[PDB]
Amino acid sequence: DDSELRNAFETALHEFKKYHSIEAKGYDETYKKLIMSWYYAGYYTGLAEGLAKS
Amino acid sequence: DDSELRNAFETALHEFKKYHSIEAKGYDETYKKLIMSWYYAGYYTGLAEGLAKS
Amino acid sequence: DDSELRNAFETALHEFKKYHSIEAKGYDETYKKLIMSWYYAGYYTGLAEGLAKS
Amino acid sequence: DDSELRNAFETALHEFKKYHSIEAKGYDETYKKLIMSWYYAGYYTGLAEGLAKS
Repeated sequence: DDSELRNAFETALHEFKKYHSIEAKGYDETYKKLIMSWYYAGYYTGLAEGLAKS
Repeated sequence: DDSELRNAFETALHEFKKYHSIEAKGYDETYKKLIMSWYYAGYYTGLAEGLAKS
Repeated sequence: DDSELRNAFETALHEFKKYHSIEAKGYDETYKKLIMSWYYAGYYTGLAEGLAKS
Repeated sequence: DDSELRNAFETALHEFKKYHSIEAKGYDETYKKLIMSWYYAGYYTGLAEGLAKS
C-alpha cells in the first residue's frame, strides 16, 4: 500500500544523511591536514634558521 | 536631507548584522589562533633542534 | 681477473664519496622538505578558503 | 714605508669581504622568494580546487 512508499522514503532518507556524514568526515580530515601543514612549515623554517646561526 | 537619515539606517543595519554573527566570527578567530599556534610550536621546536646542532 | 678486483676499488671508492658528503646531502634534503612544506601550507589554506565560499 | 702597502692591503681585504657579504645577502633574498613562490602556487592551486567543488 502507501506504507511501502513511506518505508522506501525513510530508507532514502537514511542514505541521504549517511552520505552527508561522510562529507563531514572529509571536511574534518581536510582541516587536520591544514593544521599539520602549518606545523611542518614552521618546523622546517625554524630548523633552517637554527642551522644558520652556526 | 534624506541622505543623512538614510545612512543612519544602513549604519544601524550594519552594526546589527555584526551582532547577529559574533559567534560565527568567534569560531573563525578561534581557528585562526589554532593554526598560528601550531605553526609556532613547530617554529620553536625546529629552531631549538637547529641551534643544538653546532 | 683485473676487472673484478678493479670494480671493487671504484665500488668502495663510491660508498666513501657518499659518506664524505652526507651532511651536505642533509642540508639539501632539509631545504627540499622546507619547500614542500610551504607549498602544502598554501595548498590547504587555499582549499579551505575555497570550500568555505559556497 | 712598506707599512703603507700593508695598510692598503688590509683595506682592500676589508672591501673584498664586505663585497662577498652583499653577495651572500643576495643569495638569501633569492631563497626567500623561492619559498614564498611555492607558498602562493599552492595557495592559488588549493583555492581553485576549492571553488570547483561548488
